Amino acid sequence: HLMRAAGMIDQVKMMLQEEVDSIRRLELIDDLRRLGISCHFEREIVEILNSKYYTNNEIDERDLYSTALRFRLLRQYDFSVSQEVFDCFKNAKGTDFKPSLVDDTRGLLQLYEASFLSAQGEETLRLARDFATKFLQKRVDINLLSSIERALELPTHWRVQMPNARSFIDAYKRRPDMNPTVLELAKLDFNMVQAQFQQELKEASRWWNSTGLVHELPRDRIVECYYWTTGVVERRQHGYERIMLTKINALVTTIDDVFDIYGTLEELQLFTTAIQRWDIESMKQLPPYMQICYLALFNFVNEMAYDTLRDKGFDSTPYLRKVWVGLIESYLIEAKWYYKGHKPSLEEYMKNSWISIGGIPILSHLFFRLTDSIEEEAAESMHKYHDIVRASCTILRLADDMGTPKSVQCYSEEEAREHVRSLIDQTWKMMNKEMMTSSFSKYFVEVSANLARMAQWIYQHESDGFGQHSLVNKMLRDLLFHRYE
Repeated sequence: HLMRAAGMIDQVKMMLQEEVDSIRRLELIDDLRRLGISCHFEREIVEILNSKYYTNNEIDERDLYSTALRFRLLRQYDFSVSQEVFDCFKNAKGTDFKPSLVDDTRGLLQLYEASFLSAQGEETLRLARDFATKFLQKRVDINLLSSIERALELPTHWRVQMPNARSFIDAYKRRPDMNPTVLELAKLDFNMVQAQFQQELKEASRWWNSTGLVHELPRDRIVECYYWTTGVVERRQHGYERIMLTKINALVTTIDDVFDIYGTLEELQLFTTAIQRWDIESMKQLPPYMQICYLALFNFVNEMAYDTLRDKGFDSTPYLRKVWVGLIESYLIEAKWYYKGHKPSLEEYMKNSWISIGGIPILSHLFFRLTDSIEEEAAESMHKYHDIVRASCTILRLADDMGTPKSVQCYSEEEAREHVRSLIDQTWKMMNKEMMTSSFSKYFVEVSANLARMAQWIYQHESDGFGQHSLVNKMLRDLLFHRYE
């Protein structure tokens, strides 16, 4: 019922404006994001945060729960707020958080969640994580217990939106204080977005069929390839971008298989060299299966370049060539390691593996799509590569490896795992720092962060999301094919 939908929204808009409980206001704001329906209210939410929390703050700076929630939501919406809001909760010595906080469970939970919005060098936030994790982990609301276990599994700041919405809706409908309208709108809305995803999916499948690659390269993966996009590209208007990202995923995965499993080193040199030339003459050198892999990629990329030239009067060909030769050349570097018996140090491995994970083509194509006016200085900055890109791809790579030379192997023990986990922590802090200071469009900063988040989603619980009945596959079907009843 679209009539029903339009009504519920205006209602919810009204609660936002009318709620005089400044704590319950933040809660509603947080709930809307997690339920998947914050887009309806984005301008309203920002206005409220700006006029009542960022200024004219209504929150008791002496309350942990409130202070932490305000901190997280403010940083989430790119408002500046210092880590010092937490000084008030630390011990006499200032060295750690007051022991008396262990009794404030919901307060500890929000402190934990808030700590992940940290940039580098925010010691007070590091103290918060350690303290709050320590006193949430094992301990004497059925709904609170539930929130906690999920947070320790994956902090909200690391969670994608749509692919997580169902589990939140499920939890939110079990909360005594939940709002029937908000719920109804969450479910109806879920189902409407699911319908949109299904069309996009059908169009991606049509494109995949048209390549004929399944017949030339003995199979359909394209649901998986699509599923990634529901998390990387959060905004609803961006249906074209999700379909596009599906193509990229499919082309990257296909080519990765060629380098990792099918092609001889000689063929690999041929392919890589063709990609370097980035022309049609190179078709001469390639064996049949590579001619059609090459030309499928070539035509896709050149079509994206045409669209950008037509729509934005900017020639992106030199940048897209850069990222695709960079990816392919990283493949070949890795392939050559085996033949040379070369065993890279972690430093050497990382230097290559944040490029070989295949996130640069994703971000590059999206940069051009999700930026209104392209300036040369902007394009150059992103293709440097900008630290935000390096950070995104690094978490993507680290998350992938922790799913399975590799990161742990290049380091194996629990200790190599601990080292990787710490690298992921250290990189998210770098990511947050970049998010606070970016000149790139809001949409692009989002996909940069969401690519990283989706990798952590797909490979959650340090497992391989697509290894039959993965608990991600189940989620995949629940998001794409099963209506929310």
